[PDB]
Amino acid sequence: GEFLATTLERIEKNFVITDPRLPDNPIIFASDSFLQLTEYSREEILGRNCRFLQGPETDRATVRKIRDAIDNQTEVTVQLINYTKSGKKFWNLFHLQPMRDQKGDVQYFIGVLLDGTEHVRDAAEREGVMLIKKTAENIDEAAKEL
Ligand SMILES: Cc1cc2nc3c(=O)[nH]c(=O)nc-3n(C[C@H](O)[C@H](O)[C@H](O)COP(=O)(O)O)c2cc1C
Ligand SMILES: [Cl-]
Repeated sequence: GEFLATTLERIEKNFVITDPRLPDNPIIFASDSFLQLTEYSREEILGRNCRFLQGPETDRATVRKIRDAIDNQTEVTVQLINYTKSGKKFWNLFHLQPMRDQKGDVQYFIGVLLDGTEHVRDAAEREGVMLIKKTAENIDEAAKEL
């Protein structure tokens, strides 16, 4: 397909990297697992804001939590319903955080997705957050010199 996966994009997790410094803070890198999850080609989502994953059952208060984290340049972890290309709904245990350069300025946003079948709580929530935070920290290491 168009836009061969970079080594970063073959990391075995669902994530995207956006560039705020571009119009509507769009996706510039998307992992192979993210494309498998969402059913989009890479060429179908590069240069688009991630909000295309939202649909009728997505809680809009939760979306605004993500908006406010981006605006305040800070992390957030939320759960929300997202939609594939085929309209299959999935729960997304989602973690955002900024990636900072050597001056401390936000250079990218990293978003890590753990797709599930229900809203999770208690142990499943804790283990999911452990996994997506750990993942975000390796992507912050990978993405640092892009
Ligand atoms: C790095 C990054 C990844 C994102 N990943 C998702 C995602 O997986 N699912 C989603 O519903 N929104 C995701 N978003 C949130 C939307 O892109 C957008 O910020 C949100 O819809 C709020 O902005 P809006 O009110 O203009 O839509 C992501 C945003 C960024 C910056
Ligand atoms: Cl939430």
